[PDB]
Amino acid sequence: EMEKEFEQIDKSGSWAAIYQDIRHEASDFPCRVAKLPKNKNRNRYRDVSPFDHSRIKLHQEDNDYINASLIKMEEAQRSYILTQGPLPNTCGHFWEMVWEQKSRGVVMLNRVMEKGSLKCAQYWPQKEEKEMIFEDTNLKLTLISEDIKSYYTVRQLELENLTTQETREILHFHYTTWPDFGVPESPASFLNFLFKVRESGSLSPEHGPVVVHCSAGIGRSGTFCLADTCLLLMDKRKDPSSVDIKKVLLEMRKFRMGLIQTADQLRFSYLAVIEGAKFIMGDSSVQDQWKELSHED
Ligand SMILES: O=C(O)COc1c(C(=O)O)sc(-c2cccc(NC3CCCCC3)c2)c1Br
Repeated sequence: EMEKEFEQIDKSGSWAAIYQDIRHEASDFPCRVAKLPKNKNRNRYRDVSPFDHSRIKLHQEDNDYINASLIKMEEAQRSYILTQGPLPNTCGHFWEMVWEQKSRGVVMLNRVMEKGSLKCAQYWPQKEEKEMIFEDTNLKLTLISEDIKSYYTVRQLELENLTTQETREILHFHYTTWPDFGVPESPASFLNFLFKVRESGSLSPEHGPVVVHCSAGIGRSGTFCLADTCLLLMDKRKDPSSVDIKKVLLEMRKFRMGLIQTADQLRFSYLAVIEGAKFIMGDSSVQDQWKELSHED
């Protein structure tokens, strides 16, 4: 039971060993396609690659490779696509993936520049009057509107398949204050953001899997997905005790390596789930409380 385990591990200050045990037991599968010579410039980090069995394949004959993984949580019945921050040459691929996979939401947990480096390409239009055209994948992207909060921004985008002229609305949830290798300011600010993704309908099973990214697509992205999945499992059975967080994280790691980068991110996952459990089990005041405590205004 998480809350008891959390107090136990915090009392004995052994989050490092607990987290390290996860790394020791994590699945290991081949990433041969990602390591092919021709795909070197399609990877942001040499040591972060998608496993071949769960990698997202672009629908093209030339080169179907993108650094992205389909995290399919069978029991929870929710899927996520975790990918890297798009590179200057893979933004077309990124949106091609969004289109072909029928995703409605894109969750971005990093800033373009962090600690003096470029963690992610500017893959979306910043101004209405300057849409973006991706010639290689033949797609057009237009900023329709944006709602800027104190620590996150929600943008409404229009993605067009130039080949068929079909258009789709994509919601972009940009979390802008989550430090790399760090944790959110509080469970409240994190949950307020998650509940805003959730309330947009972006996670509905009627849409394709939501796309989640940071820089490498495993640390902050891993924390976000673990918390969401655990809350959903808890929700489906209306029983917080039935959720084994570490077991869920190990399950997720069968689809993409490295999920959750630090022991404190793991510890934060517990905090978020435990707090979120209040809403799941029918507390109608916490959502407004989180909103208040997050100071999004
Ligand atoms: O999102 C965050 O909090 C931090 O994000 C990041 C990075 C960043 O934002 O710069 S780099 C990085 C990384 C790059 C190469 C190898 C490994 N580490 C290996 C550890 C063993 C398993 C395979 C990955 C981790 C991670 Br994650």
